[PDB]
Amino acid sequence: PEHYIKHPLQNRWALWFFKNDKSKTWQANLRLISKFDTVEDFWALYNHIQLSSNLMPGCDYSLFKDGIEPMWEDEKNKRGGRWLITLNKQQRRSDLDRFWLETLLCLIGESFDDYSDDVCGAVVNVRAKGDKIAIWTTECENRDAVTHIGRVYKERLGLPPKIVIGYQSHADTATTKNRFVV
Repeated sequence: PEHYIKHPLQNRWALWFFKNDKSKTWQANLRLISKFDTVEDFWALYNHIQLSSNLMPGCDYSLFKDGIEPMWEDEKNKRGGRWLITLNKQQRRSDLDRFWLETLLCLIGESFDDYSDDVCGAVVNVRAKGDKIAIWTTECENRDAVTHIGRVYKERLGLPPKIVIGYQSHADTATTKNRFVV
């Protein structure tokens, strides 16, 4: 069996792409690229697409559990929020791709113990003013789930204790105080 079976992931995941085009609404600029649910199909896709540091400014990638769209309006995001990593311009070269890859593996590897069910997906924003990576969770009030995801994420990224990252509710973003910090 092991000799020929692809390795199943715990979840099926959908990778999304967003391109800034002022001719269109934000939702119209969001498109599903493809879905995968094995280790082998994940690397097949990853090795096929541009590194985030090579995208034109204004684009996003999003990796979400199959059935969750990468938007606040989704039932599983409306009451949640995101752990936000704010990159400076120099970190596009030094950290963006490796942070984004680590985040991808954090999602597909289900790295948050028995809180990885609280994870919806992750988003990388390539921006002229400063790139962002975020993990999105489903309930901005599950203090225990959110804080655990945050501490595990900060350490899997390798961020030093001299860095503080914040958790922002989509409800506040969609109208920017942090509700949690680790």
